[PDB]
Amino acid sequence: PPKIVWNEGKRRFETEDHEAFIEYKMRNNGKVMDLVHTYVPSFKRGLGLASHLCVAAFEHASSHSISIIPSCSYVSDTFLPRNPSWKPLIH
Ligand SMILES: CC(C)(COP(=O)(O)OP(=O)(O)OC[C@H]1O[C@@H](n2cnc3c(N)ncnc32)[C@H](O)[C@@H]1OP(=O)(O)O)[C@@H](O)C(=O)NCCC(=O)NCCS
Repeated sequence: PPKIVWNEGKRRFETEDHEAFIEYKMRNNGKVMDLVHTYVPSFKRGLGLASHLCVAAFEHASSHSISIIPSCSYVSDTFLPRNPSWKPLIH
């Protein structure tokens, strides 16, 4: 499919194996989620895993009324230009 989980205390959604993850920094007293860096290791690259990590932070922020700061350059450069319908999520 696959599967991504929320590791809240590390502040990221990540692959269950902990190796792929998108990290954020919350701001504005819980109202904003700043997506600061995303990480997929090599061998796992080019298979959409990065859109999947972004797809995990966006479905989540979206279900809680939290807007996104797209700091990570993967977010406002590849992921968002390919997923415009996520753009109204932007703070
Ligand atoms: C990029 C990251 C989100 C992992 O992504 P991923 O699962 O490989 O993303 P995918 O490979 O499926 O994405 C492919 C797309 O991401 C984009 N991308 C790659 N690096 C990027 C960057 N630094 N910033 C923005 N977008 C980028 C490419 O434009 C590519 O589109 P193209 O080949 O398809 O037409 C991120 O979590 C990471 O840490 N990457 C490290 C990547 C790296 O070190 N590459 C070294 C290449 S020498």
